[PDB]
Amino acid sequence: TVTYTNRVADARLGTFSQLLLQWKGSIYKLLYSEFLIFISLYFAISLVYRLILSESQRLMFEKLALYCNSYAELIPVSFVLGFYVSLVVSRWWAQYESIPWPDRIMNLVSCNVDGEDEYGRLLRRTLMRYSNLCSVLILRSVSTAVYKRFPSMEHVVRAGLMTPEEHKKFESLNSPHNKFWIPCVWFSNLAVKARNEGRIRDSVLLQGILNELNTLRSQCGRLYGYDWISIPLVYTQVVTVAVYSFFLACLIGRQFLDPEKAYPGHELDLFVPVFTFLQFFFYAGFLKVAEQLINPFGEDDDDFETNWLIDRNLQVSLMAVDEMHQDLPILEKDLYWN
Amino acid sequence: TVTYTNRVADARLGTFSQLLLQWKGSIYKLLYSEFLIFISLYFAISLVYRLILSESQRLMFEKLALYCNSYAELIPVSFVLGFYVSLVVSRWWAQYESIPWPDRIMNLVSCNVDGEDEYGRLLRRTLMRYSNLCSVLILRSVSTAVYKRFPSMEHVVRAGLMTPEEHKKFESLNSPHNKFWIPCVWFSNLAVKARNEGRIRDSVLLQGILNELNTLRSQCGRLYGYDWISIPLVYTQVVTVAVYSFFLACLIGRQFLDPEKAYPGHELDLFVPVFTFLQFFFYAGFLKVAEQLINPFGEDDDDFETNWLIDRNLQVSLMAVDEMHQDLPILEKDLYWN
Amino acid sequence: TVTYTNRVADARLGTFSQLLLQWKGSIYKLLYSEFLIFISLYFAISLVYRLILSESQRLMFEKLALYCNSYAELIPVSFVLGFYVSLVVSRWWAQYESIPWPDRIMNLVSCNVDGEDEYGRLLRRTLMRYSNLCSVLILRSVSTAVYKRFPSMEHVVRAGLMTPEEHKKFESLNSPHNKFWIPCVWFSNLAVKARNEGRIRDSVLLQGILNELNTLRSQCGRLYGYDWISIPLVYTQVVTVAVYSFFLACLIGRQFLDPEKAYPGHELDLFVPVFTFLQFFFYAGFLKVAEQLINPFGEDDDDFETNWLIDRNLQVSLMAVDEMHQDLPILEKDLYWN
Amino acid sequence: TVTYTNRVADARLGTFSQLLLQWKGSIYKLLYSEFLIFISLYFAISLVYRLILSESQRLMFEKLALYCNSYAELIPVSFVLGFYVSLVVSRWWAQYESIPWPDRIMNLVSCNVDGEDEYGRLLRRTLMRYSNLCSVLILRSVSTAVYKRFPSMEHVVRAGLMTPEEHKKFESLNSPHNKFWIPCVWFSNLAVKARNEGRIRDSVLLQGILNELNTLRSQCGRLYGYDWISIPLVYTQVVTVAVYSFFLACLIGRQFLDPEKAYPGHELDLFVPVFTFLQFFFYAGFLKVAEQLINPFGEDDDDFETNWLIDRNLQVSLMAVDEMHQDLPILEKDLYWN
Amino acid sequence: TVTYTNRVADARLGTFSQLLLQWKGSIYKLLYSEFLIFISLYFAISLVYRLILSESQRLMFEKLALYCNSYAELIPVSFVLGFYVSLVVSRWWAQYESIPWPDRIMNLVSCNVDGEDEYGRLLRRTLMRYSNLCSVLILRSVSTAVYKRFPSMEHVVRAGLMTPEEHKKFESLNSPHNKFWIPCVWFSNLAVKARNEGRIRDSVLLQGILNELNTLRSQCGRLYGYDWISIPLVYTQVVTVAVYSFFLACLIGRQFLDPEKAYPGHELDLFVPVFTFLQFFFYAGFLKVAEQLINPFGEDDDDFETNWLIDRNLQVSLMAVDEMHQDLPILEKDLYWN
Ligand SMILES: [Ca+2]
Ligand SMILES: [Ca+2]
Ligand SMILES: [Ca+2]
Ligand SMILES: [Ca+2]
Ligand SMILES: [Ca+2]
Repeated sequence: TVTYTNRVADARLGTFSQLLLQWKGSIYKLLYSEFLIFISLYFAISLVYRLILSESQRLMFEKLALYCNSYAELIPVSFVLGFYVSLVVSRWWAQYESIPWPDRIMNLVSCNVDGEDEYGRLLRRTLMRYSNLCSVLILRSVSTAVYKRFPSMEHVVRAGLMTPEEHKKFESLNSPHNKFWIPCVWFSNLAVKARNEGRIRDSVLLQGILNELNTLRSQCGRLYGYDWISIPLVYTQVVTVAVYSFFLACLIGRQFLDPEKAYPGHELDLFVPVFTFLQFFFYAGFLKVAEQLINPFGEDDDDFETNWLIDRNLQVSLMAVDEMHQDLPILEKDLYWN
Repeated sequence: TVTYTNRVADARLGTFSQLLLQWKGSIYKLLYSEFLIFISLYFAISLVYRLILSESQRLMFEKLALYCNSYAELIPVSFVLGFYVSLVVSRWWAQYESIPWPDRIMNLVSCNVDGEDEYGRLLRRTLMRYSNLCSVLILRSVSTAVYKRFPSMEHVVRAGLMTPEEHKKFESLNSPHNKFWIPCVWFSNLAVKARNEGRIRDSVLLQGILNELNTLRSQCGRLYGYDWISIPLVYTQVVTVAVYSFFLACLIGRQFLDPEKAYPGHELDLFVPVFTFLQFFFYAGFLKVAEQLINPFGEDDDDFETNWLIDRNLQVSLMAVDEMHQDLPILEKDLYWN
Repeated sequence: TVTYTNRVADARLGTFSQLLLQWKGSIYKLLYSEFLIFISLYFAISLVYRLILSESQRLMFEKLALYCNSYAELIPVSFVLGFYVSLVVSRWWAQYESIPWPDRIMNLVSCNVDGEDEYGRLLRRTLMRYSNLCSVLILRSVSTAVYKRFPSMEHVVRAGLMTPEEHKKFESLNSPHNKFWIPCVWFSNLAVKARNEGRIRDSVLLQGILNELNTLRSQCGRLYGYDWISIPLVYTQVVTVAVYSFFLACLIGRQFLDPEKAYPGHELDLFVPVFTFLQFFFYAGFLKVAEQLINPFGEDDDDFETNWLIDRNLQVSLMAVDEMHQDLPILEKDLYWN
Repeated sequence: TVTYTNRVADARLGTFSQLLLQWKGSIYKLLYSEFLIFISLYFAISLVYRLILSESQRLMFEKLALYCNSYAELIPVSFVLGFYVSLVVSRWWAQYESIPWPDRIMNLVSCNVDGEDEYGRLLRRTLMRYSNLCSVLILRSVSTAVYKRFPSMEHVVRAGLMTPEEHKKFESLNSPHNKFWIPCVWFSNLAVKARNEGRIRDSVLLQGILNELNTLRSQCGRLYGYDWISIPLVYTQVVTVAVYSFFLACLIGRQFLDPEKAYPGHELDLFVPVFTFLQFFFYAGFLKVAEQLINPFGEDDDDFETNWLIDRNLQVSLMAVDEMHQDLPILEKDLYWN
Repeated sequence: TVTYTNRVADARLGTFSQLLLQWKGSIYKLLYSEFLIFISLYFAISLVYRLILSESQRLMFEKLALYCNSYAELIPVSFVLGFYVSLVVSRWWAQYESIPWPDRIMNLVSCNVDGEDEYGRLLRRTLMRYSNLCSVLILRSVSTAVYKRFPSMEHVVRAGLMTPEEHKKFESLNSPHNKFWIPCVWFSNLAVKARNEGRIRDSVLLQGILNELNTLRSQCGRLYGYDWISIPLVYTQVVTVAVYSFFLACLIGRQFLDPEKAYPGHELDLFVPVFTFLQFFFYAGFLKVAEQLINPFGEDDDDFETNWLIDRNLQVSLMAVDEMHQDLPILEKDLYWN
C-alpha cells in the first residue's frame, strides 16, 4: 500500500494538492495505457474527418456524430458503475479484517505454557509456529504475491516456517482439498499434550488458548470465502461493456464538427475536447480502481503488503514466547505514588 | 460459482477485457433467450411499419411512436430496479456466511475427546457425523441442488451420512415440522455421555464443545430464515413490470421513423438501434442477475457449490478426528533457535 | 409469509413472469382499493372536461392542466419515498432476527439437567416452558396476530403455556409495567434450584445455561425496542403527502387536452393514460409495501407467521427435553471405517 | 416518543391517512413557525410587487425573478440534505441500543447471590442499585430531560438512587472528569466481597456477574461517545445554508410574474404557489426532522422517554432481586404430560 | 472536537441558525483560504474582460464562455465527490470506536488482584500502567497530536507512563517493527506472576483479566489498520481533480457576458455570481470536510481530542485500582425497604 495518512492529518490549503504530484500508486499509473489508446483513437478519427473524407462523405459523418451524441446518454454508466464500485469497496476493507494476526494467541502462549527449560521453550515456539503456518498456507492460496514467494512447499521449509519432519507428516495426510486446516489441528493437539504433561496449569487456561485458535481459524475461513466466492462474473462483464461502449460512442459523438455548417452546439472548434478527456478520466478512472481492489492480495502498488506482514508476524511471535516469557522489568514505584 | 480472482490480481490493460470472452457464468448465457425475443419483436414491428402499413396508416404509427418515446421516461426504471438489486445483493453474501463449517467443532473434538481404542475412535467419528448431518438436513431444505442429490432420507443412509439404526430413531421421533434440529440434540447428549464415561476431562472442556454446537445451530437457523422469509413477492412483481413495461414501450417508441417527414430527433435511419439494444443489455441485464442471486442455492452456474462443500466437510471432519487425534509430528528445533 | 424461494432457484425465461399471476401476497391485492379510486377520480375529471364544461370554461381548464403538468415535478417524490423505503426495509429483517428461538437453550437443558425419574422429567419441562412463556408474553405485546389468539392471560393458561398455579404468582407480582421479564427470572431461579439439588453437575454447566437465557432475554428486548421506538411519525406524514399530492396533481395535469388547440406535447388523444397509470403503480406501489412492512407482526399476507412459530417452538422444545433426554441411537461403525 | 405501531399493523386503505390528522409529534408542530415566516415573507414580496413598485421598476424585478428561478437549481439541496439525513438516522437507532438495561444483571444477581436473611437481602438490593446508578449518572450527562429532573446530586439522594453515606464517598473521590464510572467499580468490589463471605458460590458464577457489569459499562461508554463526538459542526452549518439559501431564492424566483408581458412559463396567475409551498414542506421538512433526531435525549415529543425508563428500571430491578429471589411457583404437571 | 449536542437537544426555530454564527470548527475557517483565491481569480478574469480585451477579442472570450458553460456538466462532480465522502465518514466513526478505554480492565484489576499492603498496591498500579502504555504507544504512531507531545521515548518516561527500568527493557528488546505490542505482553506475564504468588485467586478470574487484555489488544490493532491501510491514493487524486477542474471551468463559464449581444441566458448583468459562489461553498465545502476527517487524529479543531483522553485514562485507572480497591461505602437500607 501507499500510506499518506501522516501527510493529511491537518487541512490547510494544499492538503490534497500535494498528493496529485505523486506517481507511485496513482491514477496516472493506472490509466496511462488506456488513456493513450483513447487519445490516439480520437485523433485518428479527427484527422481522417478533416483530411481524408470528401465533401459528400463528411456530411454522412456529421449525421452519425449527432446521432451518437444524443443517444449515448441511454447507456446508464453512472448507474452501472456506481453499483459495481460499491461492491468492490465493501469487500475491500472486509478482506483486510480477515487477515489473521497472531497477537491474541501470542499473549496467551507466552504466559500460560510454563517452563524455562529447553522443552517448554521448544513447546511455546512450536505452538506459535503452527499458528503462523496456518496463516501462510491460506495466504499462498489467496495471494499471488505470497505464492510467487513460496511456489512449492519446499520453499516453506527453507524459510523456517516448517521443519522437514513436519513436511513428511503434511504429505502423508491424504486429502484432495486445500490443506490450510492442518496446522490448526496440530495446534490444538499440541496444546492438549502440553496440558497432560503439566505445562498448562488448568483447563480454563487451555480453553482460553483453544478459543483464540478457533478465532484465527475463522479468520482463515473468511479469506477462503472471498477468494472462492468472487464478485459475480456477470457483474464484471456488464460494467466493462458499460464503460467501453460509452467511450466508443464518444469517439464519434464528441468530434468537433464543421462550424460553417452551423449545427446547434458545435459552434466552436478547439481541436481538443477537454471535457471529454476529463470525462474519460473519471468514468474509466473508477473502473481502473475497481480492477485494482477486486483482488487486494495481488502485486499492485496499492494492494495489501502480505509478504511484509508474514515477516512481521513470524518475528514478533517467536520474540514474545521465547525472549519474553518471564522476562519482566523490575516492579518500581511510579511518578504518582503518594 | 465461477472463480476468476486469480486472473484479476493485478490491473494492467485487459484486466476485465479478457473476462468478456468467457461463456460460462456470463451475461451472454443469462440474457440469450430474452434478447432474441426482444430483437425479433422489434424487427417484426419495424418490417410491418416499412412494408405492410399504408400511407394513411403509417402516420397513425408515427404519432404513437412519438407519444411512447416522450412518456416512457415516466416509468422509474432505475429507481425501482436500483432498490431491488440492493436487496438481492445484501442477502447474497449474508447467506454464504450462514453456511455452516465443521472446522471449529472439528478442532475441539479432535483433541478433547480422549481415547485411542476402538470406542473413543467410534465416539469422535459419531460426534462429527452428527454435526455434518445437522448441516445436510438444512441444506436439502434450502437448496435444490442438494435435494436432487438426496431426494429421500434413504439416499442419506446410502451416502454414509446416517447409519440405518439412526434412520429408525429419526422416524420414530414424531414431529410435523422440519427435523434439522434432531442431530444437534443427539450431539449434545452424546458429548455429555462422553464426559460421564471419562472421555472428556472437565466441564470447561465440555462447555467449549457445546458452545461450538450452538454456534453451528445458529448458522443453520439463519439458512432457515432466508429460505422461509423471502424477498417480498410485492417487490418481485413490481420490478418485473417496471423492466418489461419499459421495453414494451421501446418496441414502439424506439422505431426509426420516416426521415422524409422530418421529425425532431428522427433525422437519421440506421435500421438497428444500437443504443436501445445496449439499454436492454443493462436494464434487463441487472434483472437477470437478480433472478440468479435471489436463491443462490439453486443450480445456476454462479450459485453456491453446495454439493461440493458437503463432500469437503465430510472428508475433512472424519480425517481430523480419526487420523489426526494424537498424530503429531516430532518436536524439532526450528531454523531460528539461538 | 408467501414463500416462493423453491420456484426461483434457477433463472431460465419466465423466472419472475410466472410469479405475476399469483394473487395471494401480491401487489394486485394491496393496490386494489387505491387504484380504483385513482381510476374513477381520473375518468370523472375527464368526462366532466369533455361533456360538461363550456367552450369558454374548457380553456380555463387547459391553462391549469399545463401549469400542474410542469410544476408537479417540484414534488421530490423519489427523494422522499426512496429514503422512507430504506428505513422500513432496514428494520424489516432486523425484527425477524429478534424473534427468539428456544433451540440453543433446548440443547443445553436436554443434556445437562440430569434425571430420568419423574422429578427431573418435570424439571426440564418447566425450564423450557418458562423460556417459551418469556417469548409469548413479548409477542402478544408486539404482534396483533398473537394478541387476537391470546386476548387475556386466561387464554394462555388454556393453551398449556402456563399452569394455574403460575397465573396466581404472575398476578401477585405487582408491577405497573410490561411483565414479559417475569418468566426469564423464574428460569434462572429454577436452574440454580436445580443445581443445589444435584441435577446440574457443575457451575460451568449452570453458567452456560444462564448465558443462553440472557441471550434470549436480549432477543425479547429488541422486539420491545422496535415496537416502542417506531419510525418517527414526522417521516410517515411526509411520505403520505408526497405520494398523495403528486397524484392529486396528476388528476389535472395528465388529462388529455384538446388536439385541435395544438398544445406542445398534447398532440394525441388516447383516452387512457397508460404511462400515468403505470407511474401510479410504482410510486403508490412502494408506499403500500412500506405500509405492509412497517409492522411485520400484523395480519397481512406477507407479515411474519408468529402464531405458527409459537406452535413450532412449544412442540419442539418439549420433545427434545422429554423424549430425547438420554434416548440416543446405538453407536455403530459407519460406511467409512477402514 | 409517539407510538403508532398498533395502528399500522395491517394495510387496508387509510393506513397512513388516519395518521396525518394527529398533532402530537407531527410535521405540523415542527414546521409551524418556519412555515408562517416563509408564507409571510412570500406574500410581502408579492404585495410589494403588485402595489408599490412602479412600471419602470416592476421590469427590474421581472429580470431578477427569471435569473433567480433559472440558477437556484445550482444549489445541490437534495445532495447536501440527503447526505445529512443519512448521518442523523444512522446515529439515531444506534443511541437507542446504547441505553443500558438492568435485566441481564438482574437475572444473575437474583439467583446467584444467596441468602434470605436481612443481610443477603441488603446485598442484592445494593448491587442492583449500583447498576442503576451507573446508568443514571451517564443519562444525566447526555440527556437534558434527565438533567432537569436531577439538577444536582442532592436530587439523586432524594429519589432513593443513592444513600447519604454513598454521597460522601462519591464526593471524597477527587476526579476532575465525569464520574459515571464510580458505581460500576463499587459493583465489582461488592460482588467480590459477596463471594469472600460465601454469598456467591463459585468463581464461575462471580465472573458471569462481572461479565454483565462490563457489558453495561460498554453501553454507558457508547452513550458517552455519541454525546461527546457530535456530528461535525461543519456538516450542520452547510445543510442550514443549503436549505435556507434555496428558499431565500424562491422568495424572488417563484413569484407570479405579469401575464401581460408573456414570459415563458409565467402564463398563469394564481396568487398562491402550491408547488412551492409543498417544496418547502419537504426540503425544510427533512431539515426539521434532523433537528429533532440529532439529540434524541432532549425534550421533543419524539425524543426518547428516558425519565420513564429510569422509573421502570429501578422498580423492576428491586422487584426481581428482593421479592423474587427464591419465590418460585409450585412445580406442576402441565397440560401435555402423557 | 467542538461539542454542540447540549444546544440542539430541542428543535424550536433557530436550532441550527444559532450555530452558523460560530467560528471555531466551522466551514468559514476551513474554506477561508480557498474561497479568497476563487473570488480573486474570478474578479481578475471579470475585470480583464471588461477593461483590457478589445472588441474583436471580447467576442473570442464570449465563445469560450459559452463552450465552458455547456460542457462543464460532463464532469461528474456529485458522483465522484458523493462516493468519496461516504468513504471518509464510514471510516470516521469506526476509528473513534477503535480508541481503547481502560475501564473494562480497570473493573477487574481493582477487585480480583488482592492485597492492601504495599506490594499488592504496587502490583495493581503496574498492571493498569501497562494497559495505558500499550495505548499510548499506538496513539503516538497514529496521531500527530500525541507525537508532538511525546516526540521521543524519553518524554514518555518524564510523564510517569514508564519507569526508567522499563525503558532499558524496552530498548533491549530488538525488533525492527513497531513495538506497541510490548506492554500488552508484559501485562499477561505479570498477571500470571500475580496468580502464582496468590494475589489472583482462581484461574477463571485470571482468564477474565486476560480476555479484557486481548480485547484492548484488538482495539490497538484496529487503530494500526486504519493508519496503515489508508483510503487509496487513486481515490484522493480523482476527487481533487473533479472539484478543482469543475471550478476552473467556472472561472470562464460563469462570467457575466455582454447583455447587448443578447445571448440566451446572459440577459442580466449583476457583477457578482451569487449562485456560483454558493455552488463553490458546497462542492468545495464537502471536499474540505473530507480533508479534515480523513485523519481524525491530527490537530484540526474537530479532530479527536486524544491528548485529553490520555490524561483522563491515566488518572481514572490509577484512581480505581489504588484509592478504590476495598474502599466501599457502608451498606445501608435504601428509601424503598418495606
Ligand atoms: Ca489488485
Ligand atoms: Ca439461483
Ligand atoms: Ca403489516
Ligand atoms: Ca431532540
Ligand atoms: Ca484531521
